[PDB]
Amino acid sequence: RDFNNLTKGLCTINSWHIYGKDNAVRIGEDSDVLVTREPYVSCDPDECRFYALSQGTTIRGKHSNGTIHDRSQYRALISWPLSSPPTVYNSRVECIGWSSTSCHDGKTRMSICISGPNNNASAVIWYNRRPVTEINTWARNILRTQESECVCHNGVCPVVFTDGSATGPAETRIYYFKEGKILKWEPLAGTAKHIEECSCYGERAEITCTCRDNWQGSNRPVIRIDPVAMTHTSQYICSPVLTDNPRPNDPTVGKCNDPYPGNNNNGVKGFSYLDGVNTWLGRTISIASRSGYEMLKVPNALTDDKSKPTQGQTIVLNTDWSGYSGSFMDYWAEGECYRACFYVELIRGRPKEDKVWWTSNSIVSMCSSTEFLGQWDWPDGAKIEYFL
Amino acid sequence: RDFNNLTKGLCTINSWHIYGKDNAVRIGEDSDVLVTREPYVSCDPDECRFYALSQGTTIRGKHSNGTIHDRSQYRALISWPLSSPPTVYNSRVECIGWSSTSCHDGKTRMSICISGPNNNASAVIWYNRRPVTEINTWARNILRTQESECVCHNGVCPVVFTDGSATGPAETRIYYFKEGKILKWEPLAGTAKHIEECSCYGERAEITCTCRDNWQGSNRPVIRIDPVAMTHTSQYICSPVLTDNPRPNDPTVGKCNDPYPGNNNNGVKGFSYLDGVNTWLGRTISIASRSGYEMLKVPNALTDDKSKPTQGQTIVLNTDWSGYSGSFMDYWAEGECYRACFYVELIRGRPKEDKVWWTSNSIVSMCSSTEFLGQWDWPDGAKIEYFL
Amino acid sequence: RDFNNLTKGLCTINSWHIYGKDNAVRIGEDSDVLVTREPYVSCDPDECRFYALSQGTTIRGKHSNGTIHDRSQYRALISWPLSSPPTVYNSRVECIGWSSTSCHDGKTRMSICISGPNNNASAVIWYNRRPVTEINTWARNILRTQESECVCHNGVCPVVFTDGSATGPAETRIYYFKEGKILKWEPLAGTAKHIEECSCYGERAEITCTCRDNWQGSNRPVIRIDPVAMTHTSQYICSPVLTDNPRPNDPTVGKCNDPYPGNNNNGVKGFSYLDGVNTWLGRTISIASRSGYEMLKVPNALTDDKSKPTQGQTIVLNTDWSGYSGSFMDYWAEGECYRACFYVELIRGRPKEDKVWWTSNSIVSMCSSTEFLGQWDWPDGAKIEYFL
Amino acid sequence: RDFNNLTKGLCTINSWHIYGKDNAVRIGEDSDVLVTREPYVSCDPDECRFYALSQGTTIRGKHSNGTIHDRSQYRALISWPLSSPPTVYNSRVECIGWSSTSCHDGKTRMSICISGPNNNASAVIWYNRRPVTEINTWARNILRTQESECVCHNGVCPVVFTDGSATGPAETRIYYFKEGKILKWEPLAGTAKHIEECSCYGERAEITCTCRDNWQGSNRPVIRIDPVAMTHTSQYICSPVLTDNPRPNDPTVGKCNDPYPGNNNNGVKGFSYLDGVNTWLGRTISIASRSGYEMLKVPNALTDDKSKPTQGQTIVLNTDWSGYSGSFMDYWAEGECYRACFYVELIRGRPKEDKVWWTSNSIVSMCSSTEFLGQWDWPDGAKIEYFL
Ligand SMILES: *[C@@H]1O[C@H](CO)[C@@H](O[C@@H]2O[C@H](CO)[C@@H](O[C@@H]3O[C@H](CO)[C@@H](O)[C@H](O[C@H]4O[C@H](CO)[C@@H](O)[C@H](O)[C@@H]4O[C@H]4O[C@H](CO)[C@@H](O)[C@H](O)[C@@H]4O[C@H]4O[C@H](CO)[C@@H](O)[C@H](O)[C@@H]4O)[C@@H]3O)[C@H](O)[C@H]2NC(C)=O)[C@H](O)[C@H]1NC(C)=O
Ligand SMILES: *[C@@H]1O[C@H](CO)[C@@H](O[C@@H]2O[C@H](CO)[C@@H](O[C@@H]3O[C@H](CO)[C@@H](O)[C@H](O[C@H]4O[C@H](CO)[C@@H](O)[C@H](O)[C@@H]4O[C@H]4O[C@H](CO)[C@@H](O)[C@H](O)[C@@H]4O[C@H]4O[C@H](CO)[C@@H](O)[C@H](O)[C@@H]4O)[C@@H]3O)[C@H](O)[C@H]2NC(C)=O)[C@H](O)[C@H]1NC(C)=O
Ligand SMILES: *[C@@H]1O[C@H](CO)[C@@H](O[C@@H]2O[C@H](CO)[C@@H](O[C@@H]3O[C@H](CO)[C@@H](O)[C@H](O[C@H]4O[C@H](CO)[C@@H](O)[C@H](O)[C@@H]4O[C@H]4O[C@H](CO)[C@@H](O)[C@H](O)[C@@H]4O[C@H]4O[C@H](CO)[C@@H](O)[C@H](O)[C@@H]4O)[C@@H]3O)[C@H](O)[C@H]2NC(C)=O)[C@H](O)[C@H]1NC(C)=O
Ligand SMILES: *[C@@H]1O[C@H](CO)[C@@H](O[C@@H]2O[C@H](CO)[C@@H](O[C@@H]3O[C@H](CO)[C@@H](O)[C@H](O[C@H]4O[C@H](CO)[C@@H](O)[C@H](O)[C@@H]4O[C@H]4O[C@H](CO)[C@@H](O)[C@H](O)[C@@H]4O[C@H]4O[C@H](CO)[C@@H](O)[C@H](O)[C@@H]4O)[C@@H]3O)[C@H](O)[C@H]2NC(C)=O)[C@H](O)[C@H]1NC(C)=O
Ligand SMILES: CCCN(CCc1ccccc1)C(=O)[C@@H]1OC(C(=O)O)=C[C@H](N)[C@H]1NC(C)=O
Ligand SMILES: CCCN(CCc1ccccc1)C(=O)[C@@H]1OC(C(=O)O)=C[C@H](N)[C@H]1NC(C)=O
Ligand SMILES: CCCN(CCc1ccccc1)C(=O)[C@@H]1OC(C(=O)O)=C[C@H](N)[C@H]1NC(C)=O
Ligand SMILES: CCCN(CCc1ccccc1)C(=O)[C@@H]1OC(C(=O)O)=C[C@H](N)[C@H]1NC(C)=O
Ligand SMILES: *[C@@H]1O[C@H](CO)[C@@H](O)[C@H](O)[C@H]1NC(C)=O
Ligand SMILES: *[C@@H]1O[C@H](CO)[C@@H](O)[C@H](O)[C@H]1NC(C)=O
Ligand SMILES: *[C@@H]1O[C@H](CO)[C@@H](O)[C@H](O)[C@H]1NC(C)=O
Ligand SMILES: *[C@@H]1O[C@H](CO)[C@@H](O)[C@H](O)[C@H]1NC(C)=O
Ligand SMILES: *[C@@H]1O[C@H](CO)[C@@H](O)[C@H](O)[C@H]1NC(C)=O
Ligand SMILES: *[C@@H]1O[C@H](CO)[C@@H](O)[C@H](O)[C@H]1NC(C)=O
Ligand SMILES: [Ca+2]
Ligand SMILES: [Ca+2]
Ligand SMILES: [Ca+2]
Ligand SMILES: [Ca+2]
Repeated sequence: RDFNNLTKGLCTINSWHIYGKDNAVRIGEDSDVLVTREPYVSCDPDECRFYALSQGTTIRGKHSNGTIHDRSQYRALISWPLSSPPTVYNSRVECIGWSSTSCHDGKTRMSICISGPNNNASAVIWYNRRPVTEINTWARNILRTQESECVCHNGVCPVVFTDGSATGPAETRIYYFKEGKILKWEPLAGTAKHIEECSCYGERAEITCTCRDNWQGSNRPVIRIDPVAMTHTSQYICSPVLTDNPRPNDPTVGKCNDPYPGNNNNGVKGFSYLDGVNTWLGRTISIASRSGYEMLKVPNALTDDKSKPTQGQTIVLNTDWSGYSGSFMDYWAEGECYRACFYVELIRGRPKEDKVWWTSNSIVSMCSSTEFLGQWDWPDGAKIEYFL
Repeated sequence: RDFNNLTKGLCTINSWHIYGKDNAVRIGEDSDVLVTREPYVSCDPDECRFYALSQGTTIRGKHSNGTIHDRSQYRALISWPLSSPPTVYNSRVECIGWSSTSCHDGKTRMSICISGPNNNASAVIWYNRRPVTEINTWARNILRTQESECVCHNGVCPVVFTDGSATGPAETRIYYFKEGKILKWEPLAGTAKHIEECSCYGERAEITCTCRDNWQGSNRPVIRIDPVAMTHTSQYICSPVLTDNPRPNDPTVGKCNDPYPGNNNNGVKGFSYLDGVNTWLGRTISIASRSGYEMLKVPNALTDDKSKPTQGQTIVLNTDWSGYSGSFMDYWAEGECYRACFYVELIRGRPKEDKVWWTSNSIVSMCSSTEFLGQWDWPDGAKIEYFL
Repeated sequence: RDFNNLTKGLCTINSWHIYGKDNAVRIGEDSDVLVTREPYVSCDPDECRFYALSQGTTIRGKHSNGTIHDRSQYRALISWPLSSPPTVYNSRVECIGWSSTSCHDGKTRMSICISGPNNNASAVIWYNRRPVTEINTWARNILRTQESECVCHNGVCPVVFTDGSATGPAETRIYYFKEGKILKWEPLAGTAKHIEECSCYGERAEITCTCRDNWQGSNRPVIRIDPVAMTHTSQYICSPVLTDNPRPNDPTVGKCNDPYPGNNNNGVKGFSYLDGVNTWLGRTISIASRSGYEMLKVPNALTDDKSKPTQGQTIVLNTDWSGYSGSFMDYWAEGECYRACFYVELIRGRPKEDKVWWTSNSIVSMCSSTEFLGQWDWPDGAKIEYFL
Repeated sequence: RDFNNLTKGLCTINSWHIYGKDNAVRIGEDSDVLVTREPYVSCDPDECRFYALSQGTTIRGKHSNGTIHDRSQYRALISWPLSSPPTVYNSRVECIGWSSTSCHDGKTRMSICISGPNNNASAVIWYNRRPVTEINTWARNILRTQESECVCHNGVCPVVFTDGSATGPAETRIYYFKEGKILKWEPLAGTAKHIEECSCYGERAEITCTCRDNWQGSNRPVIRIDPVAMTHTSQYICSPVLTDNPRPNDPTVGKCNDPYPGNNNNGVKGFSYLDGVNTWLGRTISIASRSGYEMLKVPNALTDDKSKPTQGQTIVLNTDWSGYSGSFMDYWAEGECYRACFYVELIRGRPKEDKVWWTSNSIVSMCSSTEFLGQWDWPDGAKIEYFL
């Protein structure tokens, strides 16, 4: 009908309830399930769907061998019904590529896939299921994007891309699209030193993205975007509760405008909801590997450099594998406020479970409740020995 | 369009005709069929569908091992087209959980799934395919619900939950929802001593639920609900024709307000249509196990403590397995009265058939006819030796 | 929109062109294809579909063993997209039973399935996908129907049933339904001595059915029905070109009102288009088994007892298996006249091919052309040795 | 809504971006994928789909043995969602045949399939999914057509057929259809000596087809059609950059009205976009086999007999297999001009890869960009050793 506008604020998050779970690897042990990674969730005005980058083979298929590799010509952004597994028969291909983002602006959906050699990649923006705009690599070193949904406001959907080194200063740009066309683009501003895989959400006409400093920070960079003025700024989450992975142990005081040193050249896509006292951070439990997952209420994490948790909820136990995590919200749900949601990628196979030759994942997603619900852990559930 | 109102009374039930049957286990022997249990049937204004709690694996899949277990993080309420089997590719996930109920109010469908640890479970009410309300456990001992459809009247859909001991007094509540929000809730009233898995239907602005006293009764408790006044009362079916399982042999006189003693701490979800002389009870043929299934016309069973059958129809022979059974009706069918219907879960595998390591089921459902149709038996049809 | 009326006459049939073919057995050798038999084709105002009675198992599945049996509780009328195979995932169940018919009246579709023991069978009429009317067996000996589509005119859809002996006089009735309700029923009139599996079509407000005299006739009985007056009459096709199977060799002169003697207690469902000089009969090539299939133009076959073919077209070579065949037409196609169509069931497995333990079929269907198209043969195409 | 009119001209083609890729053979190694060949892509006003001629068996199925054969009764034109593989469950059959073309005129789609013995083949034209017109063979030697989409203008959709010798003069006709009926047909005019498998596109009320001279030309014939006047003319592409296969090495000067001699009785379906300086030719890299694929910008190739490439883009490396290629465009995309697109069939199996007994393909398709995008190669991706 009409372009969606971010007119509400977030609901109070007192706990998280189970939203969707696909049990993809359990089911894929004996069904035609596609090998995937880098999944996310994204809603249209009438339906919410699971998304991920397919590897172009089933798990049980012989071509699953080698799916630890990130970029190839056999990957594609696919979407499928909520809580179903990504099967060969119920999956819709959005575009061809090895990096992506996608969002509905209220009228229709824009999907962006990037493909190519490391030094000659290109992004093709699809709108209403047709290619509309194409952007060629500007730094010649793996043009890449969010790996989770973008957000729009009155037709304008900002998207964060990064081109260049994964372990040094790189060239990050914020593009502002409207109906698939580029309205404008900015170079990154503010104090964030490196940006990768931003996880975004919007409320009260402002867009907040929590990204990943793959270079030196263990605290996460944040990009606040103004989709009307088409401007932005960046900094790091101030809290000592560190959310990247691998990372050092939490200190007593964090940093607001500099990376917190400790681990270099590594990380994991993550997110956060930054809303004053209504602030919740997500992180792996393990400081060493992508293992376990918990949500921690850390009042004013963004600005208070000594903020510590006042409440929490375990999502995945530290004995189970986790992986990427990002934000999304059903901006079209009935109600007075936006209900915050998130997904966690549960990676199985290589590199941790080396008995199999593949790497794939299942998904678990939750949404906030104003109630204080009891907690449960939500692991992948597959038994690797069944695949040997 | 508009909220459905229970304006008709039941049609005369002179016999039962075959409505739907999925042959899930026969077909699943060589197709990607999901392992399920606790199925039911539920209609929308334009289509009737099969529902059940998936175990998150196919029957032939290696993860089918162990599906005798009731609660895990891999279960989900799924729905699929009438008479089709629950396959990985044609199944729609309604919500994540190990206990459920669902009903269409005329405008849209409300689905409720409960998940969690035994001591910290929670129910999340979905309406129009979005989470709306969440209720946390109140007795800390397996919050659970109907396992068959709820019923609505003018927007109000009562749902019966039980939290606490399965073998002692517990805390049962009747919630009255309208568009996913709680309008009110009551503690159980009347003489029923224990309530579990209520099977409900509605006619002439009143809702009747036949439940299961898992503690001491072999006669079944009934809850009559008034969805306008939002009040209810309870008692037991008076008839000596006992319908729980396991149960003692039928006596010559039954009890109206007390459990009929004999078997303790066990039972099976069942139902009945209580309509004066137009009364039919369903029960397993075996008094010892969930074996066989028959419908018996027992005039005034609800109130006459010496009522005995005047007619009957065998649905499943006593040599074949049965299981749960519940009521539903297509409240949107053309016609002068509501046609009573029911389904029977045909459980295969553990515990009775221990040669396989899984537990699953198929479904058979019938609806009433005003004609006196000839009868046939409707067993599952799968040959277990084919799975060894 | 509105009830369809048979306002046109048939187009001139100068040859037959390929309409649809599913290659079900070839494909089912390595796909989840359902075992079927007794197929047919039937159109709705916006789509034409393949129909058949499923055996409730896939071909490669272990339960395929024994599917030579006609009646069981695992059969169901299913429909699926034109030229696709009947797979577990793309098949829609219409009703449960081992004998059926179905037709669209212009507003919606009526489907009828019969199920039960041989002596207590019953038909349940579904209209707009809901059960509406039920008819119990009247002769207590396998109540059965057409096995191909019925035809409607202004809301009224006559259906021919037979109850009683398959090899003696039986009780055949013509029911006239309108919106699933019985308007009236007649006992068979005219000179036909036995009626089974009628194949019907309609033109210029009249319905013609070519059936099967399983008792003594090798010439086929015809029932002409007047759907407005709700009356009918019957006779046999006069031509010496015999179309039942097994049958004697063609004589020089046929019979109009008596069965042509020769083979007793056997036959095959077949059809014909009887339209003066525009008359075409279908028959197996073999007089001994269901082998081969050809269409022969026999001017005035219905009334001329010495009529012989003036043109023909081979559909299936005599070295390939055939089986049932029936008529249907897309009454909603654009055009000045109705294009005659037909399907042939290509049976594979038992009894002829005894190396496998199953019996199933694929379908080939053609429609008339006013052109004189070249011919090709259309066999099933599967290699039985691949299933051993 | 209304008939589509070719009112725009082509967009400037500065490079090609990835549009769709199905990875059919990789996926089919462990999924129910149909064996195909002769694929193409074609759009409707609201969706673009992949098309191909199925062989009526899956790749892993035993009937895949022998699919190197072109014509049989088990082939059918099928369509399926863009970038999905042609699976048994997501594929829609358009018509039965071993040669085809299809196009949407703006209101609905016309599909044409040809089937039959070599000497008695016939084409049946379907419009709005119903058979409408039938054409019988005129030269009695494999009546055949485009193998890629046709194009329409104001209701009129010309289609090029060829009947007769594949290695001598034959009888080629251009039929002009409107709503499935023949408005008129012409014998081929101009200087083209032989025509096979034309690849067409339209812009500014004119239709251009690049075909294949299977007899003596290594330069390609072009047919320009005027869909309003219903007339046409033909010639050869003048450029020395030869695009058929197998072919001689490029000379310094080409021929405009005669076949360029060198290879006889062979070729491959190909295409080109002829638009003055905005001209791009597609060709296999290898001059000997269907190996590799590249696009070359050759300004004024159609008329300049010494034109050579000024830019290029490799699509498939010469170490990977290619095959047929053709044109299509989404005539319903938003925008000021038509974006040129094309697909390449990536053939795997026989005859080149003789270790397997089947022949099948996957598809890669690209569309033009006004940007100068970096390039990547897009091979099939399957490992044949996995099928042994
Ligand atoms: C029924 O359900 C309810 C609702 O869920 C249950 O109640 C909830 O119970 C939760 C579990 O206790 C509770 O969460 C906890 O909340 C406290 C604040 O009150 C919070 O501090 C906890 O978080 C710390 O603890 C967990 C491990 O327990 C850590 O994994 C987490 O990271 C937090 O500690 C780490 O960081 C802190 C800040 O930097 C450090 O001070 C601390 O030392 C620790 O650091 C080490 O570990 C880090 C992680 O590996 C590492 O990075 C660092 O370097 C150090 O090595 C936790 O969130 C909920 O608040 C509570 N909710 C409610 C409403 O009550 C109830 O139990 C259930 N009922 C039953 C019968 O079970
Ligand atoms: C064509 O189709 C028609 C239509 O279906 C057929 O006609 C129908 O035939 C039915 C079968 O005879 C008939 O049903 C019976 O109806 C009578 C009342 O008329 C009813 O009493 C029967 O029910 C008792 O019998 C069955 C076993 O036969 C029991 O399983 C059932 O539970 C009932 O008995 C038990 O409970 C009674 C009440 O408490 C006790 O008095 C009795 O002893 C027995 O108790 C023991 O068994 C219990 C069950 O295990 C146990 O819990 C208890 O502790 C005791 O151990 C049955 O419903 C239909 O009424 C009739 N319908 C019509 C319209 O006529 C016809 O046969 C078919 N035609 C052909 C040729 O076959
Ligand atoms: C390109 O395509 C065109 C178009 O299709 C081809 O032209 C067509 O060619 C057809 C084949 O010749 C031709 O069909 C024949 O038409 C004649 C009438 O003109 C018709 O009589 C033929 O039918 C008899 O013959 C076939 C076997 O050839 C039998 O199977 C059939 O049943 C008919 O014979 C049987 O019944 C008769 C009547 O009772 C008996 O007189 C006769 O003896 C025979 O009886 C025995 O066999 C019976 C069957 O088993 C059995 O029941 C009985 O007891 C006896 O044992 C046939 O239909 C088309 O008319 C013609 N169409 C056109 C427009 O020309 C052309 O060849 C193709 N081009 C090329 C190069 O091939
Ligand atoms: C990032 O991406 C960009 C964008 O793609 C890259 O830049 C592009 O790089 C392309 C590759 O160099 C370049 O394409 C080439 O363009 C030139 C014109 O400038 C064109 O001549 C090239 O085509 C010839 O060369 C290829 C092999 O290189 C041949 O396969 C092709 O057929 C052409 O040569 C053949 O035909 C000619 C004409 O007849 C003959 O003169 C020539 O000898 C040759 O003939 C033989 O081979 C034939 C084929 O087998 C055979 O039939 C014949 O008989 C003879 O045996 C090629 O298209 C793009 O123009 C350029 N694009 C842009 C915008 O710059 C950049 O490299 C990437 N960045 C990085 C870091 O890699
Ligand atoms: C830092 C995150 C993105 N990068 C670095 C890409 C890069 C490598 C080398 C040089 C420059 C850039 C990653 O490797 C991501 O890592 C991970 C990962 O699990 O950490 C998976 C992503 N599939 C991958 N992204 C891409 C495009 O390959
Ligand atoms: C009495 C019916 C519900 N209960 C008891 C739950 C309970 C156990 C122990 C203590 C308290 C409560 C059951 O076990 C039901 O039994 C059966 C059953 O077949 O009898 C299957 C149901 N899947 C299960 N329900 C749940 C939630 O697990
Ligand atoms: C004559 C056609 C219908 N009959 C006879 C049914 C009957 C048997 C014995 C006594 C009375 C009636 C058939 O056997 C048909 O035969 C055949 C067949 O291939 O000849 C298949 C049909 N599936 C079957 N119909 C039914 C209902 O079983
Ligand atoms: C020249 C292209 C079409 N022909 C020649 C048909 C023909 C043969 C012999 C005599 C006359 C005509 C082809 O063989 C095409 O070749 C090829 C091919 O890969 O070259 C595949 C096509 N499936 C096939 N077309 C048909 C209809 O069979
Ligand atoms: C969003 O705001 C714009 C004007 O700023 C308005 O035209 C549009 O309809 C609004 N969207 C909705 C969904 O109301
Ligand atoms: C149900 O009754 C309410 C008023 O009590 C009415 O507004 C509604 O339309 C009724 N529903 C239908 C389906 O008529
Ligand atoms: C069929 O005829 C009836 C009246 O006899 C008419 O009301 C109906 O609309 C007609 N059907 C169509 C499709 O015109
Ligand atoms: C099929 O069943 C029969 C009888 O039930 C048995 O002897 C036969 O061996 C079975 N065939 C196969 C392949 O299992
Ligand atoms: C195409 O042109 C015809 C008239 O020449 C017109 O009637 C039709 O609507 C046009 N099509 C569109 C899509 O405008
Ligand atoms: C395929 O068929 C040929 C000839 O029909 C046969 O020799 C060959 O072995 C078959 N190949 C396989 C793998 O079955
Ligand atoms: Ca980091
Ligand atoms: Ca009990
Ligand atoms: Ca006979
Ligand atoms: Ca050539």
